[PDB]
Amino acid sequence: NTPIGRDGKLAKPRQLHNTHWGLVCPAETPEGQACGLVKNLSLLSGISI
DNA sequence: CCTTGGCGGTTTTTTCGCGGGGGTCTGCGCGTTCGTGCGTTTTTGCGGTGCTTGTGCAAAAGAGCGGCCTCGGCACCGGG
Repeated sequence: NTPIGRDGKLAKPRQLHNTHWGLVCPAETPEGQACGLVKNLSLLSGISI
């Protein structure tokens, strides 16, 4: 989740960026208010410990 | 120093003695009944507590006020 909220929204945070390749799913995102702000990890991604 | 006990002599009189007479009352003994001890069983006044009680500690946009800027024009002051 990206905690940018609804107030002061902008299109740039919601967009699918080039650097998202391989780390988050390009297709899976909710509809409506949270579109683009909620992301799903790709199927081979990890988080450093 | 002056008096109030003491020591003596004498008289008073009842203490006390022996004797008597009487009756009271204390003690023995019998009969008993009721009074208290002894018992298993029980209570009121009180110690400790329950629970009822309550009071305390994030964009964008326009608008507005604000302070300041500038300026002109006036008025007090000057030259002459």
